[PDB]
Amino acid sequence: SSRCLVRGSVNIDEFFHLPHIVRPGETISSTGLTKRAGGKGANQAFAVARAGGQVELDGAIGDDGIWVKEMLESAGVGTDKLKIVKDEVTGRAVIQSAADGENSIVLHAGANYYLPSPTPTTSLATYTHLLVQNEVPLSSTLAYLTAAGQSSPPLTSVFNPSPMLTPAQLREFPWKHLSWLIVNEGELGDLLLAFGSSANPGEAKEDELQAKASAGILELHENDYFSKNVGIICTLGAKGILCYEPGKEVGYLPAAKLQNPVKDTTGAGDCFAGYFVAGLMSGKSLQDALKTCLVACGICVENEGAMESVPTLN
Amino acid sequence: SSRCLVRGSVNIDEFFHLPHIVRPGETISSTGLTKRAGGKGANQAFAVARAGGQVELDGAIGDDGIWVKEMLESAGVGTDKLKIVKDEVTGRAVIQSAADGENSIVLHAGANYYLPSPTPTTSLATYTHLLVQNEVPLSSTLAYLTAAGQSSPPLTSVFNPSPMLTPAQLREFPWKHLSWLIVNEGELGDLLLAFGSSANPGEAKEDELQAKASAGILELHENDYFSKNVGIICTLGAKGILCYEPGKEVGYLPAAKLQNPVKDTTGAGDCFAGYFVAGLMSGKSLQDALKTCLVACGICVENEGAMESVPTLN
Repeated sequence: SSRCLVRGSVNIDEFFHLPHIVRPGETISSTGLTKRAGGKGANQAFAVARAGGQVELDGAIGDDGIWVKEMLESAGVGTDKLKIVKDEVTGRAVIQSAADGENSIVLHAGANYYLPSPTPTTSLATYTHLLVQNEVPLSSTLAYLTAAGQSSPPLTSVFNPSPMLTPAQLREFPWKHLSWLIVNEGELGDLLLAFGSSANPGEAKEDELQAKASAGILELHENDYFSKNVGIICTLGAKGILCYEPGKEVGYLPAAKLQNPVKDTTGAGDCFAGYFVAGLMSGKSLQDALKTCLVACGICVENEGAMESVPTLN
Repeated sequence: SSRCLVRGSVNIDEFFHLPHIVRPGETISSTGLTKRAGGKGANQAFAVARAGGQVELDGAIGDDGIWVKEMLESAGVGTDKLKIVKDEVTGRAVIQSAADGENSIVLHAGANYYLPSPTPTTSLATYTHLLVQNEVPLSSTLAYLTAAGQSSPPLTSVFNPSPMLTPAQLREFPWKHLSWLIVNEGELGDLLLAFGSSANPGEAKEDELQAKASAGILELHENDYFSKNVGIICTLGAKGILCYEPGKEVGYLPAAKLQNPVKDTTGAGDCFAGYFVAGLMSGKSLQDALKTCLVACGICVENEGAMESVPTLN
């Protein structure tokens, strides 16, 4: 019976609405501020739960984040391992929401980088799936992924390298333990660049992107810094997604058609990741799990919050 | 050219002098309090330096520990990676120093469990030797040991499991990356017990200890939870030390004869570990490196501080 452990972050997201991203030396007034529950770990756990999967979140908040813990619990996310740290604050994402631009995010780790003393036993015994990102200490992500890959049988592990790791960290990462890598085209280019390639699908034109990202996936598969055992999902925004299982054809799925104006894509990638993991856990075929993801995160981009806009299974 | 990285702890040791270790429910008055620089990482780094080895310490203190950082620097220990953490306290060891008993230690991790955000690249490029213990987050110790074992060529890594790991952590530890394990007879028994053995050299009589600990080393070598590539040093207190290289004879060395009354053995094991690593780095034969260790830590047990009593190379 499938059960997912999310080892990852919880953030209080602060959306500062701005005419443009602030430039060096500039002082600019936000037109509004919106606070929402967020964080790579909480967003993705919330999406697993909304998609119908059994999921637990392992991480830490401060006293000021208990309302996020309560939201997670009301969605069905298990929180026994979501520690409340005295004299610490919940991690924060300071998000500049530009009127006419990509958003920009500044993270403050806070409790997301707390590790309790002494270091306790963490068992993966009840879990079939692991979801990890990069908003907690990398050594902790590495430890959980290694434990997942060395279990008998190995867990299905899914990694989203956000925020991006340093090139040396990417080159030393234990890819052999990882079942699935989830990236967007810019993160795909970051890996290829760290691995000595000159390919960078993050720079392709929107018309060339499917082609360049597909070749980049196949190149990454063969790269000696990577591992041939890793499946790859590369999101291409509104231009769809690419899916690759080791040794197979790169598959392409177009994004679902929108039914309401695109509002905010924060956590739309997180929505996709949690729905993808829930699709892996459901016994669905990969093609069915991906089609459901596309409908879900399309709904998600129509609404405002990273956690609040994650749809239920429909 | 040999260079050691110590990834480990810094403690302010508080020695409370007491007639006996306080028992549950009891209130007892200490007769005196002595504060000294300590911690497994700092003690062992200090000993590497006093023994003549190039050594760097990677870890963290609070503002209140800068005087320990300055002591380390005056001994030649590199401290570029010894972070000073705002609004954090240096880790503490609360030591009950009993008149007629073994001492008892309560650790407070403090800055020893701090990890900076974002997680930076840590290169082992300049190092030939790694020394680790267990007073920092285990995931961090695991990460450094794994990086050491996967380097080209692998570093010589030396591990002292203090405080002891949980049995599950011991069974999952990446022993294959470890060059040397340093334990006392009770820690040897902890591993054997966690690995399903009924051997426990920690319970042997003082006359049977050499025999039982020797058999315990050979048993540990063959145990499927361990690794056949790990050399073992087992200290037996005043009864000497045992040394084992994979596939070879267990060697026994008696402790040096004392020239001043035994005062305090806190960090005497840490002294031994740093002198052993300095002996590995010096190009000395193993038998010569061990003989020097025995003279050094014998001097060390004659004086009061974990760091202060580490002798110079003589």
